Amino acid sequence: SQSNRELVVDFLSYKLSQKGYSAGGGGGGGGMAAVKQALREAGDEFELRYRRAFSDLTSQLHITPGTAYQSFEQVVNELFRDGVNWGRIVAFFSFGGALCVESVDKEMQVLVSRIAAWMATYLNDHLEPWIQENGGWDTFVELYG
Ligand SMILES: COC1(Cc2ccccc2)CCN(c2ccc(C(=O)NS(=O)(=O)c3ccc(NC(C)(C)CSc4ccccc4)c([N+](=O)[O-])c3)cc2)CC1
Repeated sequence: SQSNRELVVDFLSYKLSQKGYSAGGGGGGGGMAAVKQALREAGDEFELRYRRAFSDLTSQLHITPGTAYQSFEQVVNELFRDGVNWGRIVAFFSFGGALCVESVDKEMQVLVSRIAAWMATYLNDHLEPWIQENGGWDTFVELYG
């Protein structure tokens, strides 16, 4: 709660900055710090390895003004259908970023605000329970820092 929310905005703003665009950055606003970085690099290397797979993921969802949060959670469960894991999770963050980057290409920067929220809810009702039973995020940074 809250904490995870900060990570989203950070990861999002970061993914956007990579494409030139910008937004409410959060690299040194709240806390975490190490986590934000660990997750930042991870998402970068992750996509680099699975450039093909992920490419299909983003194509399995076209976020639009008339899109229900359900559709989103439906596409995020398929990945976590065979149990949750640090890696598969790292993708979730990347998935949200892609959808956002696409929302900006179609002149729709008012969606990123909604996408960020959707990720927060899904994180605090599907991943939070697990992350807590895996040594919190501190473990993710200690293993994949
Ligand atoms: C086809 O099924 C898939 C593709 C897919 C299916 C459906 C929808 C979307 C995608 C499902 C998604 N997927 C993978 C592939 C591997 C793992 C994996 O190795 N997980 S892990 O828990 O073993 C791990 C390994 C390495 C790192 N970090 C390193 C050491 C820095 C390497 S870079 C990296 C980062 C994060 C994840 C993986 C690599 C981290 N981590 O940082 O959390 C975590 C997880 C999902 C590709 C196949």
